[PDB]
Amino acid sequence: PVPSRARVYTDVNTHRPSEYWDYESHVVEWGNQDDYQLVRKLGRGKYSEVFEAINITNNEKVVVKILKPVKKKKIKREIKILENLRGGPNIITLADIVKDPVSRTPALVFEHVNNTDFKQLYQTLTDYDIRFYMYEILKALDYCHSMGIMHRDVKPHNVMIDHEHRKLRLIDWGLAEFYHPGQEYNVRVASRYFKGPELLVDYQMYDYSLDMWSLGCMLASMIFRKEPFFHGHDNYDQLVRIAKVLGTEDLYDYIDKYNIELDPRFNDILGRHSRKRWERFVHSENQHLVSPEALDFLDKLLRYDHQSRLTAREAMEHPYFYTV
Amino acid sequence: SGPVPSRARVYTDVNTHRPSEYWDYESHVVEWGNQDDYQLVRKLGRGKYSEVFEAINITNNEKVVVKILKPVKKKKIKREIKILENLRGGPNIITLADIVKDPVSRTPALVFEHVNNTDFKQLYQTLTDYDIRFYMYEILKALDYCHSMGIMHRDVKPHNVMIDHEHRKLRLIDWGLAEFYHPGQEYNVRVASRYFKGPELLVDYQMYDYSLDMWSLGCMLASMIFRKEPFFHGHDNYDQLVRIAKVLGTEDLYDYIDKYNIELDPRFNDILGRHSRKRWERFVHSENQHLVSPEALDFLDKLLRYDHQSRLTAREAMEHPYFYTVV
Ligand SMILES: CCc1ccccc1-c1ccc(CNCCc2nc3cc(Cl)ccc3[nH]2)cc1Cl
Ligand SMILES: CCc1ccccc1-c1ccc(CNCCc2nc3cc(Cl)ccc3[nH]2)cc1Cl
Repeated sequence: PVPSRARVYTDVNTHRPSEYWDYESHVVEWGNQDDYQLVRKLGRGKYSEVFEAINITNNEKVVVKILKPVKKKKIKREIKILENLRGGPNIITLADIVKDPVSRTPALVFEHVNNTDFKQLYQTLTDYDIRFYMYEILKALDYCHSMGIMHRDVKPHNVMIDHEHRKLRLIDWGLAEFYHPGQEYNVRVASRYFKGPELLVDYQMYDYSLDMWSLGCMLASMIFRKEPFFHGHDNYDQLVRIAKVLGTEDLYDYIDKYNIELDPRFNDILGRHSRKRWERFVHSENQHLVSPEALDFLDKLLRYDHQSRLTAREAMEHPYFYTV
Repeated sequence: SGPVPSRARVYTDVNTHRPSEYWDYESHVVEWGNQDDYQLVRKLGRGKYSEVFEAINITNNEKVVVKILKPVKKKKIKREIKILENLRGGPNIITLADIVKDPVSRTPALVFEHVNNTDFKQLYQTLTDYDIRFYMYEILKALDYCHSMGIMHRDVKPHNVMIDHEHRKLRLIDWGLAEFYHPGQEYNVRVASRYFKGPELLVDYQMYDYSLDMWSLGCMLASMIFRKEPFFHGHDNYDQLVRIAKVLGTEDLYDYIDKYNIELDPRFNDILGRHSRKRWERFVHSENQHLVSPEALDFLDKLLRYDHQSRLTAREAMEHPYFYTVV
């Protein structure tokens, strides 16, 4: 395939010492978990359990994430990234790194976030609220991309919101990676509905622009009240669902531009599809959230060609955000 | 009717509240891997029933440290392994990477993370007041952590502290004499190296605790800020208490033994004598005055005390004004 590189923050890691990005060589110091009293289970994920806890030294509430150590290199990667981004705008704050004396199970301690339910806001959210919170996500993405990091798992489950205080945090940095120009990455990242075209066609030389496709999927689902926007049933079908909206013409233009060999599994399922107008998704239930500015912005995010999508900085300058 | 009992002021019941698997090292099952993955390079040092080597892990081309143990006491090897496994990953603690045996010899061997030791015999004269505060704080991080984990090191001395000065990295090593703290337990007093033994060991007071490590740390601090190695230069264990008494005085020694109803060995009768309490300022001279300050002397005074209960804990020591200049 034809090589590719990011249009922004291309050489940020190349210009820093190896200590910043060589996570494998990073020395992790595990403190004593006895300073934290577990209160209640908040959620259960893939190789992780989240708990609400109390720090007994200062009587403050914290969040404790207990990791099933299936991959040690992956735990080192998440810790180094969290340490580098610690304190950044709208990034979850790593407070401590601990192990229980008996179990020796790796655990990460974070700042407490008093989140509001996603299925509860849905009925009361205004056009302004969507513009406001989309801008808050963009602050986190322009910051982490400027720090040479791609999140690679942007989705509503990884965005915590405290609506009362109008506070947002981007969480779960377990799939994040350091961007190095010309590097070939694993395509088995992100969650099915938010996976970019480059991942589905096995194009390994991707960048920060992957996060911008995922952000576009979130915006489309919110403005149109259609969750998920691109509803695939497997990784191959996921590309077909995008092809039903963006057309089969631009998909071949994209694969030819980068000389990508299309998997034989796509032969009987891809078919032929026309490029659809964004206004076809407007209905009585969602029209109070749709506008010409919102549709122009969405159109610039959901594009097959990763190089053509708006960067997080370019997105922040769009007329959709003139009111925030 | 015997000596008065004593207990630690901090982390008193940390092992009492944990299941037996954590602290019952005798019942611990050790799995010995194959030493063929490691190629020995050169000898680094030779100790009592142990030889330390620089080695290469042939699977990833990385340098490691291999400690080969002469198996004179099996229970002691199990104790060191369980303690190293419990503290694995803690701040400034040497990291146990593997536990192996050579196929032919079957000699027990421990594999650790690599530490590139700076030779301090020449950089001893380049050390600043800030450097001593910095490295003393690094040792305190290791001690507050191991004490919080219910473990006493019992052999704190310069030989058991490795420093990579270029990267400002410090590690506390050789956990072969370490033990689990249980309140009211009577321990063997034949621990630590002569110059670093606390008065509790010298007067045969067995119910000691984490505070023993704080005396040893005080001996290291005094030898550094005064450029006097060792600070308390005894020729045997009885003479070692006499060297301490020539500095702290004999009045406070009698107050200590009376507090705990300690019976002083008859061997001290003709050698102890009578000694005044010396001011710490008397040890200041032209060659060491650049390392001494009122804050350094107040901190030292609060570690080098006969009464083990009166000494600062590692956490209390970290809050002293001597460390106000360090991160
Ligand atoms: C109007 C914001 C918005 C704009 C566009 C697209 C989507 C959104 C949106 C909607 C909902 C959410 C909230 N999602 C919470 C996920 C979550 N993760 C959790 C983990 C735990 Cl352990 C416990 C509780 C947790 N809760 C966020 C956004 Cl950005
Ligand atoms: C300014 C640090 C400090 C402050 C106060 C008091 C003392 C010190 C201090 C000074 C020097 C050292 C160096 N210690 C190395 C011992 C050592 N042990 C080794 C074992 C082997 Cl196998 C091979 C090589 C080894 N080398 C440490 C301290 Cl804490």
